[PDB]
Amino acid sequence: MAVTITLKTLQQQTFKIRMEPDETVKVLKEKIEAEKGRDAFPVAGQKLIYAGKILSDDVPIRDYRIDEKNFVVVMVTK
Repeated sequence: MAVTITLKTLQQQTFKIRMEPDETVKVLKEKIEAEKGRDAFPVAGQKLIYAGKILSDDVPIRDYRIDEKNFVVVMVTK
């Protein structure tokens, strides 16, 4: 009974990834990266931004309260 995250790159792209607030975000990286690719959002540099703060693959999605109603920004170094 997972939720539905919502991500958004640099405003150009906006999507969502079921996932769950429990996972360490890394799993999300795998999904989002599966949507775009290792060129668009490689799990490596797949950084996310919730409430102006940053979140890595090792941090919990719950730590950033990344709920469906909200969306985080998937920024990746480039």
